Amino acid sequence: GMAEISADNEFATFINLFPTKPRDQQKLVDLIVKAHEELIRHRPGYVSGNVHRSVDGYQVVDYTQWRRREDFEAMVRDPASAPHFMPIGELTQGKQGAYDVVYTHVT
Amino acid sequence: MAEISADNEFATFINLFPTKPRDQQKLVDLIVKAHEELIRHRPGYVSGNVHRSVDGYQVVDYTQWRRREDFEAMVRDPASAPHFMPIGELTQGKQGAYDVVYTHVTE
Ligand SMILES: [Mg+2]
Repeated sequence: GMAEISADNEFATFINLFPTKPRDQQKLVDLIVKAHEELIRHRPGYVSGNVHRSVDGYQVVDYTQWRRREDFEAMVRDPASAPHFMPIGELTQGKQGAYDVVYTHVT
Repeated sequence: MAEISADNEFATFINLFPTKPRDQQKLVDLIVKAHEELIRHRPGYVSGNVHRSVDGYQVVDYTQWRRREDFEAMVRDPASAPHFMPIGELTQGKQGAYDVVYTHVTE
């Protein structure tokens, strides 16, 4: 019932790092959660979205899973995405990237 | 498997290790070795999840703990230095604790 991290790399994984400032951080979080609620979760190939707020106030991290990297990229290229992503770029210079999960262990 | 929960049952660290393509696999190898030989045996350890950016410029460790204090205790322990010193030779890690504020997954 929850997003799961596993090194089979069945999914593509993006870790988007949005550096911020403490006074902007919650506004940035709210915008990202709105995008997920209203746009991102409905994209073809979407698997999961997981928004993390740094306790020190300087960073937001969006951990998102997709069937293929192309599904995330298609979303970013879609002009329909601009109403949701434009205010985010007003607050932060997001650093987006795909990752391989090369090691996962749980107790 | 490691699960992302908006209940924040566990503490979450997202440790960011900037690097460069020629160093990245050596860094990954040293981080995974530390996980298998040291981190996973620490009190309070819940999970370790090492991610290698496809572009060669970053390694991200998503690790879960009983309490933030358990991770901090490991970092402060001089017994960790043989595993962690070679990593610091490759990268200036930016580590920090996070709150999971939003999670969603397809069914
Ligand atoms: Mg191995």
